[PDB]
Amino acid sequence: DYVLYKDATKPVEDRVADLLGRMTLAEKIGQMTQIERLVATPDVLRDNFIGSLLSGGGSVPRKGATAKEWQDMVDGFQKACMSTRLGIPMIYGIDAVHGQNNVYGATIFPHNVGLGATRDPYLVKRIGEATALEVRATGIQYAFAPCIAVCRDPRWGRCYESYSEDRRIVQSMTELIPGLQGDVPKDFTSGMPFVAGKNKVAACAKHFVGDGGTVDGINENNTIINREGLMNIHMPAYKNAMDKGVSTVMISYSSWNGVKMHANQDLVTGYLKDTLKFKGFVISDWEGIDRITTPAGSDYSYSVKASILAGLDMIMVPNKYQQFISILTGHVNGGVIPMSRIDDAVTRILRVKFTMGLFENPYADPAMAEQLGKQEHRDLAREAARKSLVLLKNGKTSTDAPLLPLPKKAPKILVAGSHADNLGYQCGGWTIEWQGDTGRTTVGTTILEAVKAAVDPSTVVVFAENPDAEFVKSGGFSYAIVAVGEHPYTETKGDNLNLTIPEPGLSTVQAVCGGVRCATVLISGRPVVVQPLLAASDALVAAWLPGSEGQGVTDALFGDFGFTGRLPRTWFKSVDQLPMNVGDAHYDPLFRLGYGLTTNAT
Ligand SMILES: *[C@@H]1O[C@H](CO)[C@@H](O[C@@H]2O[C@H](CO)[C@@H](O[C@@H]3O[C@H](CO[C@H]4O[C@H](CO)[C@@H](O)[C@H](O)[C@@H]4O[C@@H]4O[C@H](CO)[C@@H](O)[C@H](O)[C@H]4NC(C)=O)[C@@H](O)[C@H](O)[C@@H]3O)[C@H](O)[C@H]2NC(C)=O)[C@H](O[C@@H]2O[C@@H](C)[C@@H](O)[C@@H](O)[C@@H]2O)[C@H]1NC(C)=O
Ligand SMILES: *[C@@H]1O[C@H](CO)[C@@H](O)[C@H](O)[C@H]1NC(C)=O
Repeated sequence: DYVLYKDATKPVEDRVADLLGRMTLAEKIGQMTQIERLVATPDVLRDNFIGSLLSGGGSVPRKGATAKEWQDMVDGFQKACMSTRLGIPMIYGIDAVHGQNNVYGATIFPHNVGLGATRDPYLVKRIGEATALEVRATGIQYAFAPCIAVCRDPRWGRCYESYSEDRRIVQSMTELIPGLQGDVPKDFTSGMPFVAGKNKVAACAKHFVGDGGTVDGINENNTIINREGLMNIHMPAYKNAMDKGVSTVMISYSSWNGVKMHANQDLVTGYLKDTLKFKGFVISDWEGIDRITTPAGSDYSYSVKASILAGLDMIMVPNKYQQFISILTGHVNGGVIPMSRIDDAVTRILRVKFTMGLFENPYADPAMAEQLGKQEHRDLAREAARKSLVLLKNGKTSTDAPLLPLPKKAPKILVAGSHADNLGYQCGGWTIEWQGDTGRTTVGTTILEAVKAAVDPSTVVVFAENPDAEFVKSGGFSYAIVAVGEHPYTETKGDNLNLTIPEPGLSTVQAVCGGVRCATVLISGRPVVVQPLLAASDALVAAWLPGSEGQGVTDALFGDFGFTGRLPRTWFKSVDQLPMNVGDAHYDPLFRLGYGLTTNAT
């Protein structure tokens, strides 16, 4: 007879109830299971009824894979899932957090701390739109973004995934979500999941909650703050996410006052689901339930009980699915987890799959392949990079001639420093590899290439990565651009207690700037100890991690556009002040939240 869940004209809630009432226990637990593509096979997916797959950082079908290799990979997994008895399509997730950043040739946008400096929610909406197209070009339907952490200490290794220490800036940057997912209807109820169709992706607000609040910015550690602090600093951007229809929420590894978020029923069920009325699904982080215990994974059976009873809907296992499925079936068969907690989880996963069009369009669209790296996207990324630059200094004294903007026509100019010609340093973490990498890892324009592309044909451009002082003073340069800063890092590898840049950084600047007037371009994921760089430089520009389109840097240096960017964070004087945030008692910054100098276009 007639199968209502297969009928595309029926309300979402009727299709969900009709399918759910057919599923066995194996089929329901399979929907809650997300696994990494490395352990997936057609039989695994079909015999375990798997609901979701992901790529972790750097988990790609081949190095250099075109958009169509990605599509064929995702479709081949999808053909296995559509061949199960109920034919429930999988959803494939990926970290597309500054563009579709795992994929060769994708447009790489500025990381989020630089987007905070723009103060333009409309630009960030546009980046979400272009991001969704490049994720759908590879066949993927779900992005793990945005991170709406409110980083409160720049020593954290994920502070550059945070838009700001100020939760008001983070709130206004939740406009990424309707870029990624599409604008919600006039009809719309806060906390419903929404995706507009096959040119959009499901999004993910992460990581709930207080991930940027941890002690000493230690990654994954303990956020010590009282309920009012939680609610007035770390929480509010979640409620803006509910109003824009964010489809999924990801739970943090971090604790709140000693309680693991992955075992917190009060916050996850009591607040997120029952007070904000979130109706999408809640997904764990990568081996988040394992880390509930110390050592991690020492009582997996407890990890499964505590996290499913806290309210988590989908578990990113993501390798050992056999142990997860066995233990979870055991607890349900023993009465330890009731059936109604399972049916709630599966209801939520199915709600998002039906709402986004997945049952009607389970397969990739080959015509979307040419969205990847599209030029109009690279122009948008160029505009973002340019608006994220903060001019901190433009002249060594208040009576000096302003160095920027620089003339395009000069007899001879020097480009120096370890970041002047290194695409991987300019993009930072979460770019091609999980940790990012060095060198020419993808398509884009370095600073040196941007300089060659901008100057008059008669200007001679010399490059030296680390020139000595005598080379600079005898070379006859009119000016130098020197680019230095942090190396790429992600997560705990970026936790950093000293906040000073690797050498050579300071000594290249000192050599270059001692011989010729210099503009210093600092690439970093956060504020770093800056005083010595400031003292040597005529001009100093915080460029953050501007991504693949380095002509956004030279657009402002050479005066096609003015500088407009403003600090999205406090710049400290020393690491012994930290944490120090707008509002604190000991507030004594080198540069306040909100500072930046401007220029006008020539
Ligand atoms: C302030 O705190 C941080 C603590 O995190 C500290 O930096 C960390 O230092 C660790 C060692 O003590 C280091 O681990 C070692 O890494 C070695 C290889 O490191 C290279 O590759 C990694 C991975 O890609 C990069 O992140 C590194 O930055 C490094 O990169 C090379 O760096 C040199 C120097 O500039 C450059 O010329 C190369 O071209 C460049 N190559 C690449 C690929 O980029 C391992 O082999 C070893 O076994 C250790 O595990 C961490 O990498 C590093 N963290 C980061 C994110 O940088 C920092 O330490 C200072 O800086 C580092 C780079 C090193 O030169 C130290 O001697 C120095 O003290 C610390 N600062 C102070 C003042 O204490
Ligand atoms: C925080 O870090 C320390 C190691 O520095 C660890 O012993 C402690 O258990 C961590 N706390 C949490 C909640 O992870």
